[PDB]
Amino acid sequence: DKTVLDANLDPLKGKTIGVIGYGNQGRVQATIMRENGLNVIVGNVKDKYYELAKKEGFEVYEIDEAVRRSDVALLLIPDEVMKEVYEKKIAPVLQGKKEFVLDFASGYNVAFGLIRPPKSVDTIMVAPRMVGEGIMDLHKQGKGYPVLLGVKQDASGKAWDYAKAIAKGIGAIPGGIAVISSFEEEALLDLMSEHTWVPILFGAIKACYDIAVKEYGVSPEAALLEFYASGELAEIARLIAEEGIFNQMVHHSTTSQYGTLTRMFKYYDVVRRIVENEAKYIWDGSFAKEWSLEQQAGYPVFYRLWELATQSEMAKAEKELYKLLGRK
Amino acid sequence: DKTVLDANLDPLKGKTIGVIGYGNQGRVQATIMRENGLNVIVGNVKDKYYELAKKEGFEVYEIDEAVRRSDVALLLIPDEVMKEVYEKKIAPVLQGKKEFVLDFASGYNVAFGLIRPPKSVDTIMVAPRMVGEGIMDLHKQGKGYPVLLGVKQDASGKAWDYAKAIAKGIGAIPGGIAVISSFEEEALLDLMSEHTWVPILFGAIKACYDIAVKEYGVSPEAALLEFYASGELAEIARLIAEEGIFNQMVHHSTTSQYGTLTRMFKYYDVVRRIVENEAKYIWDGSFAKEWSLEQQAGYPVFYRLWELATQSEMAKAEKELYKLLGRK
Amino acid sequence: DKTVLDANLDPLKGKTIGVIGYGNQGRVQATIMRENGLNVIVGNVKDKYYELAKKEGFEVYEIDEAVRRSDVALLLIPDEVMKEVYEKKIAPVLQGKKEFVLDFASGYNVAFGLIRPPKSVDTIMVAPRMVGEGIMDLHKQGKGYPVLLGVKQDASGKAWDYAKAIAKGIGAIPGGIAVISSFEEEALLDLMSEHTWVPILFGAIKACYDIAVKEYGVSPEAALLEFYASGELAEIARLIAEEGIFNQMVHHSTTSQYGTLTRMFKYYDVVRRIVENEAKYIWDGSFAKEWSLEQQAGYPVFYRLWELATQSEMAKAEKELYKLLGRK
Amino acid sequence: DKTVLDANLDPLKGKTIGVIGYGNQGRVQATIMRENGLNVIVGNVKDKYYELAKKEGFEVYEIDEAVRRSDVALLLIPDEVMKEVYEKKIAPVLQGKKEFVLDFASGYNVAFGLIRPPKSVDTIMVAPRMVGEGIMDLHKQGKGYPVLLGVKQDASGKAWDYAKAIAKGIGAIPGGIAVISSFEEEALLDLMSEHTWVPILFGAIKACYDIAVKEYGVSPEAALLEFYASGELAEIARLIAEEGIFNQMVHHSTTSQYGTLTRMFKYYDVVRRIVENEAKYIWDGSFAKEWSLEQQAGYPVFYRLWELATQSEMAKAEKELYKLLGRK
Ligand SMILES: [Mg+2]
Ligand SMILES: [Mg+2]
Ligand SMILES: [Mg+2]
Ligand SMILES: [Mg+2]
Ligand SMILES: [Mg+2]
Ligand SMILES: [Mg+2]
Ligand SMILES: [Mg+2]
Ligand SMILES: [Mg+2]
Repeated sequence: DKTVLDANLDPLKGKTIGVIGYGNQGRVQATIMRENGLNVIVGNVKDKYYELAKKEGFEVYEIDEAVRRSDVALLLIPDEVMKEVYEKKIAPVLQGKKEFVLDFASGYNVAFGLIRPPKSVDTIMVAPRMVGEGIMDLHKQGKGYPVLLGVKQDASGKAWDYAKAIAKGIGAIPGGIAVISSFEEEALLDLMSEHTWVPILFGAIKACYDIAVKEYGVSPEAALLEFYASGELAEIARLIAEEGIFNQMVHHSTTSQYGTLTRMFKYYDVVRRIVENEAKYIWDGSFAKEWSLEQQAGYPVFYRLWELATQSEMAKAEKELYKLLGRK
Repeated sequence: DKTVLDANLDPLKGKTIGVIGYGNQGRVQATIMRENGLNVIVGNVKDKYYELAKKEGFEVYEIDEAVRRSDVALLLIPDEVMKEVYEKKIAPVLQGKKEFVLDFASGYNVAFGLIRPPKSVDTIMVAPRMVGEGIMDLHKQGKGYPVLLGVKQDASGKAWDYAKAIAKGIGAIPGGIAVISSFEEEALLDLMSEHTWVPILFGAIKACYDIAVKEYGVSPEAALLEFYASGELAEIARLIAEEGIFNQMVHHSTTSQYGTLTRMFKYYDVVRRIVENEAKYIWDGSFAKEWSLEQQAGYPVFYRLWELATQSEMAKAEKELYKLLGRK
Repeated sequence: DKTVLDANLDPLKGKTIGVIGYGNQGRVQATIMRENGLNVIVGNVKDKYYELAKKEGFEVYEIDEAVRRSDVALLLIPDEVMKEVYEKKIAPVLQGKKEFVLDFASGYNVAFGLIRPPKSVDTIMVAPRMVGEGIMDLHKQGKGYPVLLGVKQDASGKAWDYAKAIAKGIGAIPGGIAVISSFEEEALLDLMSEHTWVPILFGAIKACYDIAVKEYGVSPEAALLEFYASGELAEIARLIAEEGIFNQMVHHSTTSQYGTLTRMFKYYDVVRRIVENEAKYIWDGSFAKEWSLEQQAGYPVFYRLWELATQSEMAKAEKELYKLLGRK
Repeated sequence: DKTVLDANLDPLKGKTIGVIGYGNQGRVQATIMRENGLNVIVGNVKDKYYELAKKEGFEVYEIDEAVRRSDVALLLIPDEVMKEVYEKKIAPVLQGKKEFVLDFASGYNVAFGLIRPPKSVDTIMVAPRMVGEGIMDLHKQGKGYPVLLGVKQDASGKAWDYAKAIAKGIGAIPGGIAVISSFEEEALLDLMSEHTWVPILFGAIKACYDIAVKEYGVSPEAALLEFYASGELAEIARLIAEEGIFNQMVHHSTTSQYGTLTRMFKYYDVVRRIVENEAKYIWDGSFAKEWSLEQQAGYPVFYRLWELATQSEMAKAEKELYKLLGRK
């Protein structure tokens, strides 16, 4: 298979590594690889995070100054402001560099060409598949966790080895796994979830509520308990994560099993259509354009939709209810 | 008719002419009108082209400094960066001008309002219909060549005479012809080709290849020889340029003639529909918006499509083949 | 792969070869294989071509008399009159033959069953992919060129070896290549081009002209210069043949690239449909019937369409223009 | 206008004229131009018509022998067997001719390319618009009648003058008129009537009968009297020919006028569609192919449809009725 379970750690030994950004991923991975025996500096703009970063024992300079001292840089910052940070501060210093390894956690800005590093650089990806908080919950146990790897540009014949070395340094392998993939195959996946089954789920729940209340005379206080105000969803999700998606359904009643299976096979093509459309929209580079242009215009649609959703009937009722259950 | 075969050359005699840009068109036309007895300066930003330009005997200043010394300016630079060059460097000096003639080779930026010169200026067009390289191949022979002319703004009652004078200076007439037209009628035409029959041709060839290989069991090495890897296309194009489009078909077999004619009349309306749609899209100013916005967003779609086309099956096979024929 | 680069020449040495027909292919290949050390006779009906053929040093008899002296025959005559020539003159003599190799340049009449030679014969194909004139332009340079090969009927266990021997004799390999294929895979390809992208191209150009003139007020003298009366087409075709189809587009402006790519991917399915339909029409044997029946009826449709095309508006305008440019 | 009322008669004086065929048109026109002072020979194959032809005082030879003695030939024979008569007998002699005028009454075989005379010949048309019988009914009165004229090929600069001379010789002008037109504009018209309004009329009558009998309980003996077994139709046709198409309706009742006008404007587009389709079918040369192929196959469809029509219910009833009225 394409699965890597463990690999060597030598190429990073002797070099210095700069961790750009000290958010969730930055903090965690920085700490872990400081623990695995590697000299690390941190680069950040001076605010709260800078205080905490220098508190935890890391020597900190400005971003560009950190890029100069480093043979490897990890850009662990949001994808929404990385472009400007790169053009302003990193790209010049980088033109003033020799043999550089550039690692990312997301492939959005590179897959779609918004960041185009030079040829003297090894361009790689090491993408976790976690919230970021739970990686420490799993690290103290000595457990690994999964990651995706990719190489966009190789000028050293060793980029894959550097990728695996990083994968080990961050503490994902051994114990977890590491899949080799592309920048594209990562952005595509990350976006497909956000565009296909999450919103469909939310809309279906909303529609169930609306229909039940406005057509069958149900009370708002009752529909919410059944549809999402109860913790049935998280339970089912846990059983999925642990026992398996279909095997999870054994613990339910046969009536439920039958209805679920029948209707799953009944409405399958309908959603496959949607998924096809959205995946095609992404692969072509259209959504990136949409999103960049909305940023430039001032986020009007974003604003209006946030207002509509929060000022909906279901949300008002949920507010009253949570106010009543005591849940904050 | 509207066709002009030769005209006077006096209005440009006594004046100075500045040639902004020294690319293909710039170099050629600059040289020609230096040869036809006119004092010429060149304006360019300092790089390789500046070296060659001063080498060939032209006195060169910066752009703005050239606009100051000139009563006429020819903006022979790409349409993709002319807007900024105009707003930064030319428009101020031009506000500090008196009686100025402004000539373009393309009407894209003026037809759609991206460049709006003042009223003290004569705004004209002189548009060649060549690659640019072959104009010298035709000049040494004393041959002319065709051009289009247009006037957008007249403040001197002599703009057409200036246009014809330029047409002669560049060496298009006499021997060739000069059609009088609009900025709009030039942009429209230039874009219609790029949007209607070129891409349709390419897609049809691609589809022929795909179908033949994936449905009738043909080898990739064979389909390419028939469809485009042979030089039949260029031959047919030459016969079209010389003998005529339909008369060209005499040299082929009657079987070919019959099939071609029948299927040409069969599928005519289908493509007429497409051409209508695209021409309407252009006339309204929508494509200009599309293209400007893609520039502002960072060329994501451009990037992705360039990748898809080059990483297609046909392209890989063509690479192997050309590698085999010895053709580079 | 299936590609053959060079092979032996022995099986043809000791045998005699008759070249039926002395047109373009006949003349060229006859001369070449006379030069490569093979005894050759020529068979033709007595007219101008017979004079030239006996002039160039070939001994000539009537067709049947040439088939009698020959162990191999090359039928290099039009596909439109080969059927009668075969039934009248060749098939009888051939019934009076022993061990015969029959080679064709086109597979139309054999693929569709219009010519069905007996079992005592080796039926083969050697199909050039050139105009015929340029093969000499490439021969004096020692350059090869590509061909397709096929075997329809083998009664000697050596038909493929004979095919490769012929391929070498005609001077295609070495230096070029030789693909092994079928009679069907040759007729199909030759006809698909004549039915799919050539007529689509012509109709699209015609539609562009008609629309521009009758809906946007453009002059006829101007549309023609842009669409086909200029030599841009042949240039693009040459760059395709040499540099590659997509790589060719680097030399153009980014505006052109963007529009072309977008519209190519936009209108792809539309033409794929057409190509599917026409390829299916061919594979089934329907077009052969259509064409044979039109021959029998007297070419009325052919006639009328030739009239309509030549008496069209675009053609009249093109006549006036070419009359004006000086181009004949 | 394009209308010719009378013209000169000199070019035919001194020449000899051969009238190929002695049917209706042949007999009539031959006689008339013998009366107008012109030497005439007749060419026909030897049967009944030959007897009558030599009876009426014309010297008769075989076809080819008549073409040899003649400077002008009129091919007044059916369009269904003219092709073979031309290829066998006329075309050879004609290759052995010098300065020849070839006249036709119909343009079917020339418009669609089934007969292609050489360049040494003046190819003309003189097309009557009569049954042929009534031309004598109009000649004794000194009345002219209308004809159409056309020129397909001119090699003498006098073809139109020859056409008008013929028009006068046949006795159409003066008194009638002569319109100048094309071979195409004659075949098109002659066929459009046979394909559009004649069959539509017949089918509408048939449908009226069928509906009335099988859905409203009318007797067959009654429907026929109303729809066509009475002479109302011929009366209306005469009033049309004489008074005018719309003015004809004054003699009818206002109820009839109102219904007719309303329904005429109501169903106009429906039939315009049909007429468009059929005219396009003709202009392209498709019907000629259809008809030629049915001839070659043996007239199966013709046969079957003749059977179906005659063995229909309406026809049986009409037979009984006519048997009853005494009308034969
Ligand atoms: Mg995400
Ligand atoms: Mg995700
Ligand atoms: Mg362009
Ligand atoms: Mg162009
Ligand atoms: Mg062909
Ligand atoms: Mg071909
Ligand atoms: Mg008729
Ligand atoms: Mg009629």
